[PDB]
Amino acid sequence: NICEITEVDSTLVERLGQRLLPWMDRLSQEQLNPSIYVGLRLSSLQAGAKEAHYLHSLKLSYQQSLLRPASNKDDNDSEAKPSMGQLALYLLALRANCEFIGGRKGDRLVSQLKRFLEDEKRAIGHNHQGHPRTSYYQYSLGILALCVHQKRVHDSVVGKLLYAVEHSVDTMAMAGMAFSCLELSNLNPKQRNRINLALKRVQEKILKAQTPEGYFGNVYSTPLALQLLMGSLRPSVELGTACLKAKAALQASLQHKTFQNPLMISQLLPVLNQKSYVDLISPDCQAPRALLEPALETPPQAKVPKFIDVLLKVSGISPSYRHSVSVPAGSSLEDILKNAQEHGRFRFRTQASLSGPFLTSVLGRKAGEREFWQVLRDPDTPLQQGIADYRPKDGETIELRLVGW
Ligand code: B12
Ligand SMILES: O=S([O-])[O-]
Ligand SMILES: [Cl-]
Ligand SMILES: [Cl-]
Ligand SMILES: [Cl-]
Repeated sequence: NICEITEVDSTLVERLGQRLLPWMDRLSQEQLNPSIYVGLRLSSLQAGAKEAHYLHSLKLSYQQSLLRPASNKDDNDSEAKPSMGQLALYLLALRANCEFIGGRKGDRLVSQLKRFLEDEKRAIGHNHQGHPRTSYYQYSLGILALCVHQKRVHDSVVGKLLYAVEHSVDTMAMAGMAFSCLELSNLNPKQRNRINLALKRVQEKILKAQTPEGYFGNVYSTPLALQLLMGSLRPSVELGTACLKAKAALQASLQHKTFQNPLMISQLLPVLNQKSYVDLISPDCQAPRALLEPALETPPQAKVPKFIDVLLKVSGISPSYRHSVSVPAGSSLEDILKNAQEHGRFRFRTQASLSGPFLTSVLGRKAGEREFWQVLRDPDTPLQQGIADYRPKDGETIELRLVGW
């Protein structure tokens, strides 16, 4: 296939995998990450049989938390649990171990995911003058996750996604993979034609989105886009060119340590192994993988490091707030934040996600329903990495801006 990453330096891939290895020891309820486990299982890499403990840890945790009694005694809360989109990835984790969801606990969970989608269908509503409470990315994730387990969704639910696509790149790709999955499964034959037409649309909007550099959307949407695109069934001359450009562009960033984020790597590894979430319909759990071994190194400089002087600014609320910090080069935005909070009038709050610390609140202002804290490098360039991964350059002005999407 033309859209498949054929050539990859084994030592590049080994490095990426090594970035995921430490997370296999990180088994707390907030650190457990179904997306990492899927990423590895579909990769050419193995992270010890630490993997088995991981999946087991997931299993126990996603069950204990989501299947809690009729009304829990005296709180209405005690412990944040997995989101429904996360549950969809848990379902993917299961397939990656060649398991179908089952038994009573597994039925209850499929139900939960089904109720999720229904509630989103209703939030959208009627004739689409409404937004999912989460997003169409999670909507598609949900349909996809049930599809790989041979579980059918109501035609009405699937319609909502189909309409959305018929009338970004990451959501295109996920919607695409859901569609691809439903076609290959023939789970909704009563709209078999409409789904096909939707994939052509999806493909189109992705290539349309390609940047001069070769990226579909940006470097980070690229892995997910390639996952959907290696599924072909429309192989063309424009599609071949696009994929060739996209692939070279992606390999180019791999020599620049561009991928640092565990979730991002977990979306990248399958691509480097000619695999996609759609391969979870029937996974090959017999296929060998190279064992990753602990690095155990990290070169001790004993140097005096460069410092960056960086300026932090908060906008989109009254009052705005600036802050001046000098920190070691390679410090992350998150380090700079923690520092500002520690040595200054700054404060902020993050909450866990599978991508890591999501910035939810700044200076006592929590983002609401359709608001979020955007992070940008001034002037008006939105960052492509989160607070923990983005390592500011010298002189930069970093803006935390409360926006209404
Ligand atoms: C939907 C979405 C959003 C929504 C999330 C709110 C919502 N509507 O639910 C919005 C639009 C707010 C958003 C914001 C941002 N996003 Co976003 N987002 C996505 C998308 C499409 C899906 C995420 C999702 O639903 N995951 C599924 C569920 C199961 O995962 P989850 O962990 O439970 O989901 C939560 C987190 O993903 C969190 N979140 C969303 N984006 C990001 C980014 C980072 C770095 C972190 C730590 C968390 C985070 O929002 C979800 C909770 O609702 C992904 C695409 C992808 N390829 O993964 C990008 C993606 C994760 N986002 C990304 C980026 C860059 C950002 C921002 C930093 C943008 C910016 N310049 O400010 C911010 C985060 C800022 C902050 N406050 O911390 C990148 C990450 C790249 C990387 N190297 O890690 C992705 C991959 C998109 C891309 N291709 O560039 N995002
Ligand atoms: O989808 S995220 O990049 O805002
Ligand atoms: Cl239930
Ligand atoms: Cl990254
Ligand atoms: Cl805060």
